[PDB]
Amino acid sequence: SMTDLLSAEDIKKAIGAFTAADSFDHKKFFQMVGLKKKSADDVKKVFHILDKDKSGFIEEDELGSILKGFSSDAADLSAKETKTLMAAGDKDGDGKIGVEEFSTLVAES
Ligand SMILES: [Ca+2]
Ligand SMILES: [Ca+2]
Repeated sequence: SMTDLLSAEDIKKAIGAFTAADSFDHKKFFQMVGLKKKSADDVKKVFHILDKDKSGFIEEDELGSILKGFSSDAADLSAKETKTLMAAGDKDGDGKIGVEEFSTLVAES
């Protein structure tokens, strides 16, 4: 239910903004998609959509498919881009992103 939280306009814009020349940058992404302006509560609702298996964490598979949370046709991040985002978000080093870490990722964006 991402379009309950973010607009199709912003989602298109956010995904359409990166060329191959651009490093996928979650900071730019979360800004352009509209997530930085959402309440903390809506950021957590975004988190739970991303947490596809509802394990309470965004694990590395789910993280590589992050963009699919916003637009299901979007491609996965590459291994490298996925691990870059995991390095940014995974502050306790357990190899997955919890609720706090996800909010932090958005806050740092
Ligand atoms: Ca999960
Ligand atoms: Ca973690």
